[PDB]
Amino acid sequence: MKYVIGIDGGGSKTHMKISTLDYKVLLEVFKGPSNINSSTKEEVKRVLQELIMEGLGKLGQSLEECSAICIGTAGADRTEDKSIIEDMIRSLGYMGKIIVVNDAEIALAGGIEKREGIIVISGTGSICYGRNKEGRSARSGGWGHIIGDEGSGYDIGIKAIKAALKSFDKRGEKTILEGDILDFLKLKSHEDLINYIYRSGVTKKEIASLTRVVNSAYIKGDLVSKRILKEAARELFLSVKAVVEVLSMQNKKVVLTTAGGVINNINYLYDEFRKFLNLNYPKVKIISMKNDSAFGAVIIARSECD
Ligand SMILES: CC(=O)N[C@@H]1[C@@H](O[C@H](C)C(=O)O)[C@H](O)[C@@H](CO)O[C@H]1O
Repeated sequence: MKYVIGIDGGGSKTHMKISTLDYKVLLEVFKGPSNINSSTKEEVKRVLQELIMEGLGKLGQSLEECSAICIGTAGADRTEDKSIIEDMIRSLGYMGKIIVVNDAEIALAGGIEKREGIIVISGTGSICYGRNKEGRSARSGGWGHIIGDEGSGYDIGIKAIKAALKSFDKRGEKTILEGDILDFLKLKSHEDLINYIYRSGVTKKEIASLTRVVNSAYIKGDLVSKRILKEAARELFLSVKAVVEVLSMQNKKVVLTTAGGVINNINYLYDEFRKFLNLNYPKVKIISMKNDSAFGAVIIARSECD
């Protein structure tokens, strides 16, 4: 009757799996993404509570037989932030073990099924996290949508808008993004981007969705869009180079995987990223994720149980 909960607090959705102790996933639940750096504490708490309560309703059991909860979330990697998320879950009256980690850590667990390896996330945000054979971890990037997230979908979306505006106002190279962005957002004029960006409650996910427009334009031969994708791939490579160097893995066999809708969806960006790794770190073996991040959280939670 015992079970564990794994929660992926990702940049695109919050995703929960409830699993037996023999790794049979009984059910899953999806809610909107919720990050303490882009939502209020009260709003993040409400998302997490609704997520868990919905799953418990489908399960037909309370938290009493839940042996462990692992949440890997964007936005809460610092010691005080982990306490903030832990308190949100304790607010449900949960009495068991709570493991708070970052979203890269659960992507590593789910993707590689081991403690050692490197993960790059590029979805709404971006980060690189790794752990070497010595068990030491490092991260680069991951500084959020204002002071970081280079090479993320949010960054690509902002850069697409800026390129469209420079095309329109004559500061930059002509690009079909000029009109394609307006068409995607159903806006008549570039002036309408002001109300859209500053006065409509636009979300990070909505901005990141413009990556689709950049990919479509690249496939139509647009040179500015190709450059945006190439530069994003380079930023993601730099995040790997930093972690590899910090962890002393420049000359060592390492397994690397990738998570998020930017790095995993765009053929050209993925290929450029892989080309950088294959040339500079040929002993890095690149694989696809064996399981999703929510299952990685299940692994972390269940592994702490007898
Ligand atoms: C400040 C912030 O929100 N950074 C988040 C990252 O969170 C890290 C763990 C952190 O909080 O330091 C997250 O890994 C990446 C990928 O999803 O997206 C960034 O936007």
